[PDB]
Amino acid sequence: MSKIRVLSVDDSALMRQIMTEIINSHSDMEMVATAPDPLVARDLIKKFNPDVLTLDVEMPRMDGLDFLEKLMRLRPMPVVMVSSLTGKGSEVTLRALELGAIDFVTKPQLGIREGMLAYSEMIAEKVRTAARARIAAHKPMAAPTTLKAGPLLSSEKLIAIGASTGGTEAIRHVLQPLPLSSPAVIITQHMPPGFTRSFAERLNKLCQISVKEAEDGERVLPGHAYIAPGDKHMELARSGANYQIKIHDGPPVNRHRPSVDVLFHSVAKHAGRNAVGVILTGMGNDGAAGMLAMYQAGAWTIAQNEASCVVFGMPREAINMGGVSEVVDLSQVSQQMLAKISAGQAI
Repeated sequence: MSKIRVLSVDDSALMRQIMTEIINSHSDMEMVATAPDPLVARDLIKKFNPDVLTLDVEMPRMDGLDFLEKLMRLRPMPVVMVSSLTGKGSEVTLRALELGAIDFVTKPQLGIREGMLAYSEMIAEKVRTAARARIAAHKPMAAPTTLKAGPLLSSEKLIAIGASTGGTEAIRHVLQPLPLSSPAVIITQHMPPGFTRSFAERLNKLCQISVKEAEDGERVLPGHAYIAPGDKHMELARSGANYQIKIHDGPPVNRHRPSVDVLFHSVAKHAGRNAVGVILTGMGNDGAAGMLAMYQAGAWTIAQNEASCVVFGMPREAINMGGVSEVVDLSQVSQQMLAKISAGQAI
């Protein structure tokens, strides 16, 4: 029944109990133990061989970054982060992700300013995703230099991208190598609000291209990557004869807001044959239908291969719909999307 064994690490007693209560309230999981710090966690992980580790990083002394840093280095396993939306919460939470956490759950200090059940189902599904996750896709890997040269394409050229679980790391590998002369890239990463901005700001540092959180009405131009905001949907629009970002609060699609379908459908519509689409690591089918539509309007579509994905769900679905032109290794995606958008069409 409750085959998933979890070890949570929280300095707070009440927090350590809340986590066990909610974990044990589901039939497919159980709390094997809890640890107050990265030292005791090391000990009880060795003893209980748990499947999933939940890491609350907001603890003073030696925090979860240097243990998590060594946990994944010397014999890794599935780790699900716990956050405090707030400012450092993100930076640290993205650090952990860039370090190896599979995913994260949010709870502003307490299950405060938010509701317990929704929180328990969030915890529940994240632990499932982490329990089946392809931990080997997170093997340390130099992102490519790969593509790094070239001149400006027609402004009709665009690259649209969707991702979820593990996307934060995947996205970096697709964007980092791009040159400042690259076509616009519009991206929907299933992420909570606020986190999306911090994410955008971390990429912006690591990349040559500019990376920012998309905003309603703004122009879509080369040398830029546009990250959709959490709890809002993002799509491509057109004013006159130029693209522009469009942000809206429509209902979640595929029970997601921002949704990759919502975005891909608008691209099929306004960019058509002048786009390239890439579906990356994630769970569920968000992006599959919207991607077929891109393929139908004329776009060359790319899906991340299974051995590259922490979660093959999303790419898989897109592929099984016949909406994909080719499956690429994550380490070739940047060079392939850039080479696809750069051949013809302006003419």
